[PDB]
Amino acid sequence: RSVARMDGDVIIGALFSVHHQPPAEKVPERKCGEIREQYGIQRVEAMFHTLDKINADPVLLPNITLGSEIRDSCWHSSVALEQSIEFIRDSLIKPIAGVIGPGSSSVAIQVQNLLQLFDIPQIAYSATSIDLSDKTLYKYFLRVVPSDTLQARAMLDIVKRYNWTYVSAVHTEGNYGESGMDAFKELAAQEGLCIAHSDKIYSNAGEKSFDRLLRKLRERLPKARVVVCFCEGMTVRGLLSAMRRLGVVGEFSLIGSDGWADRDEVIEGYEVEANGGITIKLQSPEVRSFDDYFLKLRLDTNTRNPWFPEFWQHRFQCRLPGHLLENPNFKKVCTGNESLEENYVQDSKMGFVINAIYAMAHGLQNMHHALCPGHVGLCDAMKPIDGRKLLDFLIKSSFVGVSGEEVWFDEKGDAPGRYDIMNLQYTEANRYDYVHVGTWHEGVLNIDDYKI
Amino acid sequence: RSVARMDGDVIIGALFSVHHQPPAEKVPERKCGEIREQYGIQRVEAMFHTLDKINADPVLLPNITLGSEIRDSCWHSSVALEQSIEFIRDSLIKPIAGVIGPGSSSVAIQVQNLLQLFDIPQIAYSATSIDLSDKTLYKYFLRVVPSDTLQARAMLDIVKRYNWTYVSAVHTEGNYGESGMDAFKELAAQEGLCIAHSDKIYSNAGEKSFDRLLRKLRERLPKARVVVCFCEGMTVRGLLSAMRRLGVVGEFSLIGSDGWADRDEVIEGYEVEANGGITIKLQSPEVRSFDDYFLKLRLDTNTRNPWFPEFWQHRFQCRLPGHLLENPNFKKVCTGNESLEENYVQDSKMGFVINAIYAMAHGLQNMHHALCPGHVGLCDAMKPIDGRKLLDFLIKSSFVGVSGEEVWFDEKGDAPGRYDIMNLQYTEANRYDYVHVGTWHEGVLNIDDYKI
Ligand SMILES: C[C@@](N)(C(=O)O)c1ccc(C(=O)O)cc1
Ligand SMILES: C[C@@](N)(C(=O)O)c1ccc(C(=O)O)cc1
Repeated sequence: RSVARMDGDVIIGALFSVHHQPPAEKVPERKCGEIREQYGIQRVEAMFHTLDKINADPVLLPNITLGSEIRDSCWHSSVALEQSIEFIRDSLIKPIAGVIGPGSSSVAIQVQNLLQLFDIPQIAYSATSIDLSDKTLYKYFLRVVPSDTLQARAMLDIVKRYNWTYVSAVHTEGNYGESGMDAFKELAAQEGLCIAHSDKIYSNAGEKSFDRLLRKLRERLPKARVVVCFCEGMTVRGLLSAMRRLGVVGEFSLIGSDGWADRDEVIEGYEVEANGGITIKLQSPEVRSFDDYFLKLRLDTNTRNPWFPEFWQHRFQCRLPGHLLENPNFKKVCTGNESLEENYVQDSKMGFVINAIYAMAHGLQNMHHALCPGHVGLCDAMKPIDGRKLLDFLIKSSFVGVSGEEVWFDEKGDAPGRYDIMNLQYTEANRYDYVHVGTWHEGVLNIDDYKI
Repeated sequence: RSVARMDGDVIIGALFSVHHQPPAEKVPERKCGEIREQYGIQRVEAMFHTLDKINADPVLLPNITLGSEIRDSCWHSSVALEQSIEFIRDSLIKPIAGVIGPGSSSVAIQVQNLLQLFDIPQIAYSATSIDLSDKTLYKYFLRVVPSDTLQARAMLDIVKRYNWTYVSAVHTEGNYGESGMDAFKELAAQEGLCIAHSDKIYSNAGEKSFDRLLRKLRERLPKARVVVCFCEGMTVRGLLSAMRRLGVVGEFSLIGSDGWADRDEVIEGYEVEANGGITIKLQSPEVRSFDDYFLKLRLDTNTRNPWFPEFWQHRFQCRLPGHLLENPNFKKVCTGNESLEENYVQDSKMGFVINAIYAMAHGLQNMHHALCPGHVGLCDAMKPIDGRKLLDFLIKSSFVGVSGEEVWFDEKGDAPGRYDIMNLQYTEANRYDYVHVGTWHEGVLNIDDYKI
């Protein structure tokens, strides 16, 4: 299984999802799925870029090149682990100083277990689950994204502003939905709120179960109107379906967690029984520096991304004349000229990534200053680099985000919360779209009442 | 780092302590200490033997040779993990079916985390800590030795027989002492007992801290006389010194956990302020079959124990003429004739080891019978060997011990308890010695009142 890699004085490891996960029965032999641009090639190319930017920089790590080892996680604990092994062992015998990723929280956990056995700092960028806050269990983990605790807090803070003294509650099964809700309900009593009805359900349960859900919900009115949905995307979708089936439309005000966010694939077709709701989404600004880089990527200049070729073909559905990385699903030829701009969309979570890395540099920068006073490069004290220590440095590290955000960690490795309040409405144009209306900057709730 | 290995159809892994742990500052580069006979070469040599006996047996695993991979643990989490890696990796790509050891509980925990990530069964023999009973955390662990929970139980049961309605309590710092005590204290209330005083202390704390401890203890009399010592050996020794210093002798009746047991190096010199106490010690009978084998080990015939040579030198303090494994600490020459019988002592925990192994075979035998009915060797269903399943079979396994004991595991992988009750007294001869007075066969307390 191929592996991205750049050389340097201090090597940072990374676990991005280059391909899709292995199908059901392919889990044993560990064969992954088709390549991914979104959660993959872009994540990878990003590393490199960010690394070039840091290394070229004259303030941060002056005379200490930064290198990296990028392995494919395949968004599955099994592969992620397989790789993670190579990481530690190559190390136990140039060694890894730290790891970025993996994406999924369920995974990140698995990875953290295998990583703390060798005292290796793991910074994440999308794994928000509420367990990763228990250091007594996940000591070496830390992320640049708020946990989901801060999700309930912000959703509640929303219900507060609109003086609603009576709501409903629905959540999906799994360590995501359960933890979040329980978290909210906890904020219910203490704050002074009453929960009319409440239920749960998997995202795959039959349409029947859904209808049943709607029923139990409707029966509680005209009091239980506001439905707090710490729900996975597909669960909300399934609810709207339940309304379209029962021919009823607009009987509640939805308020969903980020599982819903602004995902266009959750309301397609039901842009009606949905309209009006409010979604909480992780506030992650765009990033220009990265487009100017990526888009101008050529097929013969990208020599560090062993994947690119495979990807380039899948991305443009064409094949290369007798190339070790040729695809059998295409017939035409790649002019090696097609422009990556077409139908281009920047990974929603980019910012976090770049930052997670940058937080990994600063950890070192700050370690150097302390254990190598007067030294220009890496002093004996950091050869090798002590795991446990780099950890402190990391935590007690603070800096300016790549987009201008404030970055730091609490005592558990948790980052400050900062979301966006999305509202799905009919634009003055001619389409139902998610419109940015409010923000959440750490307990401070803002909303342009004139936008809702 | 060398590795003992024997070939076969199913390979069993093992983590014995061949050398001592790495010094304080040598922990980074992971260099261990001098070789060990007691906890090492004999443990290893044992493997081979036991394996030879099973393989030669006509009843157990018929036409399925058993092989093994023995790696040095150096009684330290760090090396043990390093090796544990090789195990899984060599496997993720002949693989290991299971793991025997490591020695220390503190370590076996560590090793258990890295081993359940790859569904690999670990059977222990000396790791009694009370945590290893939590499967929601250490699912893949199991041992042939009672936990320490049954230590308090049996210690209390002792205090019971002597109707004492008022005792004292002292315990050493560490997952050993704390958990044991608490465990006892838990049995205090429910049963109806009161604890006069109570304190704790590291085994290295200054003589001062010790004196202070004796003080706090003496001050509580003539009621707080019976001192329940769930203590590490050196802690007890330390107390006896505190008494010799303060010139006081015989003011309390000690009752110590196995940390003390019948260790001669705990009371040497203080054979006075110690006499009278009672220790709980693990019932592990001798084993002849192993002596007949070990003692007849020659330097040119032992080809599977890559260590032997090194060991042979340190064991007789002599060196071999220009040998890749020559020691610089000796001057004479090994006649290669010296008899291993001199000053020979059989590993006190032997029985357990052998049995751990035998319980590793019985797990497989039992798996074979079920998933390969009628097949003679290893049927397709066992190639490769599914970890998870080997687990069930193991647990649900039962058998006759190597010395005639009964062996089985409960629902959490715990083995039945069975200790000996030691009493330090002055034999009718002329010496203070530990005398076997009573037993503890699972809740049934026996003592020859005429021996105490
Ligand atoms: C459920 C999730 N909040 C978690 O497990 O942390 C999660 C959601 C979406 C994504 C994603 O598609 O990027 C990843 C993770
Ligand atoms: C700390 C210990 N009580 C445990 O981990 O259970 C322990 C102590 C000594 C030994 C030994 O050397 O035999 C084994 C284990």
